[PDB]
Amino acid sequence: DPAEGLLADPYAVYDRLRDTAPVHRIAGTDGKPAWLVTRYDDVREGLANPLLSLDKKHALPGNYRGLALPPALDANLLNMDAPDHTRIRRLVGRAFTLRRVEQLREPVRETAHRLLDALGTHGSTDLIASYAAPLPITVICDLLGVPDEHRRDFRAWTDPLVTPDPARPDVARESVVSLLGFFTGLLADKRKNPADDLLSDLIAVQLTEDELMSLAFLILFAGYENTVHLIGNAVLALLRHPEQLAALREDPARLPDAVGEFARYEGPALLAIRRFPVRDVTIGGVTVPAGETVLLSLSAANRDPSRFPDPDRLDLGRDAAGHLALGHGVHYCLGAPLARLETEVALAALLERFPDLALAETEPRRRPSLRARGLLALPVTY
Ligand code: HEM
Repeated sequence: DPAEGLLADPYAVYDRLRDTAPVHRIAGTDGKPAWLVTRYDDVREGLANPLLSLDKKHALPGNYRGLALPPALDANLLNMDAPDHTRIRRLVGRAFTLRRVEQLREPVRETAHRLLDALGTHGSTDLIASYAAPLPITVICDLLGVPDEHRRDFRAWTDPLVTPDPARPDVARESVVSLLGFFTGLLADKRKNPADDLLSDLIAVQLTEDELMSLAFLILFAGYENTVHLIGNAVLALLRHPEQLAALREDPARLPDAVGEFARYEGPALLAIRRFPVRDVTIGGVTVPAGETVLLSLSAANRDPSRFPDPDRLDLGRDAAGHLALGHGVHYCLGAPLARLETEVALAALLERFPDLALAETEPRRRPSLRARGLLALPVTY
């Protein structure tokens, strides 16, 4: 198999695959067959190809499992095509305009500074547990309007569902149940007494109840793991590239423009959401049968030397315009401006506060995954 070693060395396998097998039939972790696509042109076109459906009603009967969810949560943007997708995305997109997100800038900054306050002046931390993880989940709580007194429960429910322990799935199942009950109650509360928050705004245009519920769940889960690991991956990348770290420490005004190249170089999503051809589709010379499972590799596309010369180099001078880390076409990340704001703010606050930031260890601690590029821990000194 040209894809041997994919779990251990994704980027090395992608280099082999683009040259030898750029649309390659693999076995996924559950052993169901899927098509892995590694070339930039094929991934970009695929993301925008309306014949590649996100709706699993288009999946070959018997061919696709995925995850186990109450059917209210099937009404979600990343299991949906036009016109349904077009309708819901328009309503919620109001929330994430460059200006509505920009107003969160001071509160995001306040949250990040309160997390670093807990580190003191010198010592050691796991930056994932102390900084990269809590920041995005606080921001999501503030955006949705999760009352402060519920946040300890909310965090305890959310953690287990971010990479569910595949040997002990009971905690992850009781987490989904708990959040459904929680969100049902919170929506009722806001319906009876509107507050200044996203869920109160979504209730107003109420959007079926299932659709509201699906937006609460998808904004939570799309908004959490990816943001944690864009931040974490960017810190590791900086601490591994001293000349780049120096460039940013010196001229912090460059951070916003550098976010693009962090995402191209070490974005958190190796793979897009699975897609299903609505009929037989040719992708880079390979006819993929209708209803089969297509995995477009965003990371493989972003490291394609035919689009990004010297792809394995972190270059804050690079034109990273056209990277696919936040997707492309009608499902382009709803959170993109808030993803950008959180990364800018987190990195600027950390660099300003900890001028002696260094890695504690010779080696990163990578989470083994076909779909996620992320760290189990990021031990640093300061
Ligand atoms: C506050 C943070 C975030 C929120 C609330 C958020 C929310 C969402 C939502 C709702 C979608 C689905 C849009 C649709 O189907 O119409 C989406 C898509 C996506 N997001 Fe985000 N996101 C965030 C951060 C990130 C980050 C940091 C990354 C990666 C760097 C990312 C990568 C993606 C990708 C690749 C897609 C498209 C998936 C596909 O087409 O298969 N997101 N996001």
